[PDB]
Amino acid sequence: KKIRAAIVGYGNIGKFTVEAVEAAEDFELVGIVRRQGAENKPAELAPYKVVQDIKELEGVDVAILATPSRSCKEYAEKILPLGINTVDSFDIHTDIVDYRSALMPLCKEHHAVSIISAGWDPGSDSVVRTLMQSLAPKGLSYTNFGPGMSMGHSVCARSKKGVKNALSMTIPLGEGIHRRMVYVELEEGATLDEVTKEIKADPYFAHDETHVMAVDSVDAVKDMGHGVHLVRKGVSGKTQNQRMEFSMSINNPALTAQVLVNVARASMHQQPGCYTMVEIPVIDLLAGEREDLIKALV
Amino acid sequence: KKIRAAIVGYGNIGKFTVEAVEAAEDFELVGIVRRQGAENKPAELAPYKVVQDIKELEGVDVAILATPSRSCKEYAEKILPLGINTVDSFDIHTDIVDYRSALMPLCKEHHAVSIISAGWDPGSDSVVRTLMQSLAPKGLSYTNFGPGMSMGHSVCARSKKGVKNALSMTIPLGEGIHRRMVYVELEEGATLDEVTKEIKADPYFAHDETHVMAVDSVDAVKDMGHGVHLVRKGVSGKTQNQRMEFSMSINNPALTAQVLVNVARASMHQQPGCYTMVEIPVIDLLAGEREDLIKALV
Ligand SMILES: NC(=O)C1=CN([C@@H]2O[C@H](COP(=O)(O)OP(=O)(O)OC[C@H]3O[C@@H](n4cnc5c(N)ncnc54)[C@H](OP(=O)(O)O)[C@@H]3O)[C@@H](O)[C@H]2O)C=CC1
Ligand SMILES: NC(=O)C1=CN([C@@H]2O[C@H](COP(=O)(O)OP(=O)(O)OC[C@H]3O[C@@H](n4cnc5c(N)ncnc54)[C@H](OP(=O)(O)O)[C@@H]3O)[C@@H](O)[C@H]2O)C=CC1
Repeated sequence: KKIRAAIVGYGNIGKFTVEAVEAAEDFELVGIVRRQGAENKPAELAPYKVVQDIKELEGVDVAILATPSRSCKEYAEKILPLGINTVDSFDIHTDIVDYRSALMPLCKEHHAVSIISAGWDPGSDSVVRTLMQSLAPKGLSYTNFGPGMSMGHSVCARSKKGVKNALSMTIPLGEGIHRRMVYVELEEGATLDEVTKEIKADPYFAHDETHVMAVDSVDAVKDMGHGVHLVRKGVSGKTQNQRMEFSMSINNPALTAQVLVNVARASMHQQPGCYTMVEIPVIDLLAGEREDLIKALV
Repeated sequence: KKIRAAIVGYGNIGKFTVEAVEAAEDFELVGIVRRQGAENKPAELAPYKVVQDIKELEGVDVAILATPSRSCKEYAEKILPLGINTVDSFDIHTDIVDYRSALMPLCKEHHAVSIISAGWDPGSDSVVRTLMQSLAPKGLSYTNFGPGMSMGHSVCARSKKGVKNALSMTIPLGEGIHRRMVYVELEEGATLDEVTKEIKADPYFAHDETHVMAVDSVDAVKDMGHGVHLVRKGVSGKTQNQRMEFSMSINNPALTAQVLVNVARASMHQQPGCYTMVEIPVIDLLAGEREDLIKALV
């Protein structure tokens, strides 16, 4: 009747994934899996079992991996043999094919389902981008992120010398082109130019319009808001100039969470194997009877 | 290697469906099926066999039904026993559940696939609307058509007394609310008021802001341009005020055609049965190896 979900990692996503599972009337939250188990359990996790190994939790249908991207395959390969299903928001566009081909046979062998790269991008947007391609298979598509924070670029800026803290904003200038607004807390000694030169040198910044500013508090300029403008102009049949846009103004980690819950729900209805969200019927993402949902949405 | 498609009906969709099949390098056009066979074969159908019964055409994988909506079930029930697959743009939102559960067993018994209600709305938009619902399952969605021509309302206006010709434009006023701009050729004798009162009385117009104008030529004001603004404001997990928009500026029948070709291609990869487009992985709509497509779009 209800789906028994365990969350692996209580990072930013984890926090919102609890909120998203708490809100799904068709879900039970078995427990959260942390490196540090129950220790210093935060207030909002009061009413849930927290452990160090998923093996400690009982009758788990699906593991939502709120892990880093580097950590996803390792934890998946670990959690599948147990017969448990694994959704994740793995976000390294370039590796997605190999990570898929990896879990593929392991999923089948253990009669269980892995859905991978299931956030809003990749995930949600990957579906829209694919539908859009189909609507006019000749022409050009453009993915336009922000304004929003970039966990990757934010990190790749902290990493540089003179940089105590740093947040990199990602600003869309259209046609897949972007602007980087980096805000920094200077370590005692170093100057804005040293740091600026040091950032712009890195491949993550060297090919994009970058502006580096110094601020008292990075935390005082942070906000989990984010967006996207997906755009296609192209040809349906041989009829030119067909135009379509998809846009979001969303809370990034809040939405990534909700999609993970959705592909968790969706894994309970697939032939054992590994799946990107473009391989999943979008109706499986929702709660309810196919007939009732078709009546409402088609 | 290639998919052998027959088109049933050389109406406006039919015309564009040829153009769309001509453009799919993974398709072969076996023939067009008309009531009136080859008889006044139009120039652009020169190089294709045209017949009166699909039985005349040979080694057909999939029948694209470019028929009216009233006619779809009849032609499907006819073409399935022959072992052939049936895609259609059946567009009566209310009947879609019954039409599905009708073909369902018939498709299975004959180990073959029917995809139904596969235009841009329903079809394309049915997918986006469903994904959007998933992204924030609490709140409100709004489908906003036009500006574009309305075949249904256009017809329901010709039907009224004093109306020689009539075209009904559909104008979005947001939040699912619409305006009807009806343009009429008066049958010599009748007056604009009589006709106006006579239209607005009808359920198709009585609940919508309607403006009725009299014009010299209806054909002089026609255009197959059209669009939609799909809109959801709602809640991801328990995070409020998540916003997302999907919009098109397209040639209506041109796009309906291209989607039909897409669900024709998609039917070649499904367990026998009846499917709405929300039941089909969006990747199946495209030509190519899953790996190549995932590399590009996810
Ligand atoms: N598709 C999309 O658009 C989005 C996808 N993402 C995905 O989410 C990931 C992280 O999201 P977020 O929650 O904000 O990140 P955080 O860094 O805040 O959280 C990661 C958590 O994973 C757990 N963890 C498990 N194993 C390890 C390990 N070996 N090293 C470090 N931490 C580990 C930790 O929690 P604990 O110690 O309690 O176990 C940690 O808090 C990204 O790497 C990306 O894959 C990110 C944003 C949106
Ligand atoms: N999803 C969406 O928004 C859209 C949906 N549609 C769908 O497409 C349908 C038809 O559009 P379109 O092709 O422009 O319409 P037309 O009226 O221009 O074409 C209908 C064709 O159906 C064939 N036909 C076969 N049997 C019959 C019959 N008994 N009575 C009438 N026609 C018959 C005919 O082909 P021939 O004359 O050569 O024999 C005829 O030309 C709509 O009713 C709707 O279901 C339309 C466009 C957009």
